[PDB]
Amino acid sequence: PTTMLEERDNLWEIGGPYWWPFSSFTPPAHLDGSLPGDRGFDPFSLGTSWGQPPVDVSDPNYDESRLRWLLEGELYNGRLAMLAVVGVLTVEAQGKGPWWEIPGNLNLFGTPYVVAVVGGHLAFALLEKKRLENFRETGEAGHFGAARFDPLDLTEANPLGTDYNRQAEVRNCRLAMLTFLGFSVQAWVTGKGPIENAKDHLASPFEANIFTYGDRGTNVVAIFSAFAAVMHIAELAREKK
Amino acid sequence: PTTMLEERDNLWEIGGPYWWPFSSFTPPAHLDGSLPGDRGFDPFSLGTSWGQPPVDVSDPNYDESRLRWLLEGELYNGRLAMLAVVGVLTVEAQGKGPWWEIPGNLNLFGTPYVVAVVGGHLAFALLEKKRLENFRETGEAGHFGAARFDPLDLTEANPLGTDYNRQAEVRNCRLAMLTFLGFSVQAWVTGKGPIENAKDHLASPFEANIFTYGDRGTNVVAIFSAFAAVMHIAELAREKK
Ligand code: CLA
Ligand code: CLA
Ligand code: CLA
Ligand code: CLA
Ligand code: CLA
Ligand code: CLA
Ligand code: CLA
Ligand SMILES: CC1=C[C@@H](O)CC(C)(C)[C@H]1/C=C/C(C)=C/C=C/C(C)=C/C=C/C=C(C)/C=C/C=C(/C=C/C1=C(C)C[C@H](O)CC1(C)C)CO
Repeated sequence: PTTMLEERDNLWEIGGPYWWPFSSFTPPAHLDGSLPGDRGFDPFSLGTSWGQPPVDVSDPNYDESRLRWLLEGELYNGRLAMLAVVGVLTVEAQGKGPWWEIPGNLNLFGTPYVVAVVGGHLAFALLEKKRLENFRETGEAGHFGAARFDPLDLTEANPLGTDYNRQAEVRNCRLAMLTFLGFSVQAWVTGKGPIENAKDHLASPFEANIFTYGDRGTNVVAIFSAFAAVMHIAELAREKK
Repeated sequence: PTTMLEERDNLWEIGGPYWWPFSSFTPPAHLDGSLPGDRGFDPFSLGTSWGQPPVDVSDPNYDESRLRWLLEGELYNGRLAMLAVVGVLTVEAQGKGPWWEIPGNLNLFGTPYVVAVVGGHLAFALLEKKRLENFRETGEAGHFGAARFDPLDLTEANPLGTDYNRQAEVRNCRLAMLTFLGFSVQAWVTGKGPIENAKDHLASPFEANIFTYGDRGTNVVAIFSAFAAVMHIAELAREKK
């Protein structure tokens, strides 16, 4: 595949070339630097379980095919979030009201709904069939009728390195996913929009924060703090095998 | 590097050439006199953990590179505090009000804020890239476009010794850091300014002290006394391996 790296390197980010930037840390055995965006992040070992790739079973190098399937899933989920962020910023910040009420103001019912759903699913099923059918011969799955989709050959055309685009794409998509999670959770606690929250925070950043919106802003903090205290205990327990 | 010493010596200060000036004290194994400002101060052994230097991994002398990275961090943090102390004394003691309200009286909002932030970050990212890129070939990181930055060669031009400037710089920076911590905590308990506290203490030094400002002056003393009683018990426990 061309979705895998060519140099097997770890980039030096905020603290080190690994999350958890202390000296008592050994990266997980199945993460060795072969895929873009590697940092050894796996507190719950979901890379050795959690999925079944569409490959012939009992073929050697099957445990690696599962990480490639999960990477395909990660890229696919990020490529939609990067489009959704642009599509919500270019609408909510141009003329329109809350972005979470636009679909409910189309008045789609009866026959048009049915024909739209059926046609969209026909197209997506035809594309998905080809994706599944591509992954199985070559360990890669391009979305638009081709296994690789490089209409303009730019996968190695960046003047700062060979495998630079591959590392940039998996990181922009990774940032956009939790960007959109932020939009979805912000719209439910504050009631305002994205820009209307940034400006409120920049105006006076000591009452226009999360801790001043009532019970929801406390419930989210509680959930976040409880989930963040479990994946660190899990990592500490993992380091003792 | 030229940030390390040439003579491997310990200077004799307030009590001895070590903190904890008693006879039952052996310096930590990783602190041996090779860096400026050495005193064997390490109750919590943060010099063998806590960080990952940007060097090629598995290269010999990796445990020493981490102390050099932490020394780089110490010098970097001190060089900003020494500028901030001068910048707050030359403003608060010249004409202006509380120094912790100046940024809030610039009225920076909208486009100017965004362009200023983006430009500053562009410049700092360009400089930081060069710093990270310098540390990795030579174990040193100068901030201003050069690995060493000696426009006027004065690193060995002091008429009291060879490595005198190196020991003076790490100590002035070390004093300025807790100087500024004092300014920040003083402004929150007293409400006055820096000079307005020194003059109040010199006027009548038995009611213009920390113990007479209410509950905050007691909370700070309590926190200080609780943190000071933990790093001595830790040192005593360390001395018994
Ligand atoms: C409350 C829980 C919690 C906390 C406190 C942290 C804290 C941290 N995480 Mg995170 N993390 C958490 C939950 C949490 N994590 C969860 C739930 C997940 C699952 C998704 C992760 C997954 C995760 C990963 C995968 C990584 C981290 C990393 C980090 C570090 C960088 C954070 C960062 O970029 O800040 C944002 C900060 C900035 C963009 C710049 C900071 C500058 C600000 C604006 C002010 C100046 C800086 C500051 C003053 C300097 C120190 C001063 C201070 C000591 C007084 C940091 C120690 C990274 C790390 O440690 O890499 C080595 C990392 O790779 N975390
Ligand atoms: C759905 C998106 C998705 C998927 C499929 C993956 C998949 C992968 N990531 Mg992860 N990752 C993602 C999003 C995703 N990532 C995001 C958004 C971040 C930013 C925090 C990261 C950051 C990250 C790092 C730093 C690293 C990986 C790595 C990996 C690989 C490790 C194996 C693994 O855990 O796979 C299984 C993963 C799943 C099956 C997804 C499980 C989703 C859970 C169950 C839902 C949790 C939802 C909850 C609301 C989260 C709240 C977070 C918020 C509070 C902060 C794998 C290819 C490692 C690697 O080597 O990559 C090449 C690696 O070093 N990822
Ligand atoms: C997947 C994300 C997503 C989703 C679900 C929607 C959904 C919607 N958008 Mg769209 N939109 C998106 C992304 C998205 N948008 C993007 C990326 C942009 C920036 C160009 C916009 C800009 C935009 C505007 C300006 C408006 C909408 C509006 C709408 C609504 C009516 C449909 C319409 O007029 O579309 C029009 C959308 C477009 C002309 C751009 C579509 C871009 C597609 C989805 C990106 C993917 C293209 C694909 C990969 C190309 C394949 C090429 C290959 C075969 C070679 C609808 C709820 C209208 C609205 O808000 O009504 C109230 C409206 O005025 N959108
Ligand atoms: C993706 C990045 C992102 C950004 C830039 C912001 C920005 C903001 N959020 Mg947060 N937010 C995010 C994700 C993000 N959010 C996520 C993932 C969640 C779900 C847990 C929320 C849920 C949330 C709520 C419920 C509220 C905010 C609010 C705010 C504002 C005040 C800060 C605060 O209270 O943070 C709180 C942050 C958290 C609870 C969790 C940390 C969020 C991520 C993981 C930190 C990422 C750090 C990273 C270095 C930032 C990059 C910035 C980017 C420009 C490069 C501010 C505009 C408040 C607001 O609107 O005030 C007006 C508010 O009420 N956010
Ligand atoms: C409440 C807790 C506490 C106390 C009582 C002390 C006490 C001491 N520390 Mg400190 N220390 C503490 C917490 C504390 N430390 C903490 C939290 C840290 C972490 C940052 C350290 C880290 C630390 C280090 C790294 C070092 C010390 C050192 C010292 C000694 C010198 C202090 C000094 O310069 O005073 C200031 C005094 C003067 C500048 C001059 C004194 C003159 C005054 C004005 C009056 C006259 C002197 C006096 C009357 C003479 C004795 C008389 C008396 C017996 C009646 C002293 C025994 C040093 C040491 O022992 O070196 C051998 C040393 O190197 N400490
Ligand atoms: C951020 C600044 C900073 C940093 C990075 C370092 C780094 C270092 N110092 Mg330390 N040092 C500092 C400030 C700093 N120092 C200050 C301000 C003082 C004066 C009290 C000293 C005094 C001192 C001595 C006397 C010695 C060192 C030495 C060392 C080395 C020991 C290894 C170590 O612990 O590193 C790791 C350190 C860190 C990761 C910083 C941790 C910061 C903690 C977690 C925060 C505590 C904040 C809290 C509010 C403090 C309140 C104090 C107040 C109540 C008095 C290392 C290079 C030894 C050496 O050989 O130097 C060459 C040595 O002998 N330092
Ligand atoms: C890092 C510390 C720091 C910070 C954050 C600030 C911040 C500020 N200062 Mg400045 N200031 C500083 C240090 C600092 N100062 C120093 C060191 C001095 C002594 C010369 C002053 C003296 C000073 C005065 C007299 C005034 C301010 C004022 C201000 C405010 C408006 C900006 C301005 O007019 O700057 C003007 C600042 C300068 C002309 C001096 C800047 C010195 C820089 C920061 C030192 C570093 C230089 C750099 C290393 C050189 C690189 C060379 C290399 C390429 C070869 C602003 C909040 C104004 C104010 O209070 O308005 C209400 C104001 O009147 N400052
Ligand atoms: C927890 C854990 C354990 C470890 O072992 C490893 C690990 C990495 C798994 C780790 C963490 C995993 C994490 C944090 C994963 C997070 C995944 C996340 C947050 C994924 C988010 C995906 C979001 C997506 C697709 C969003 C799609 C949004 C769309 C929106 C569509 C819109 C709608 C509805 C109408 C609007 O008018 C217009 C528009 C906004 C476009 C649709 O266009």
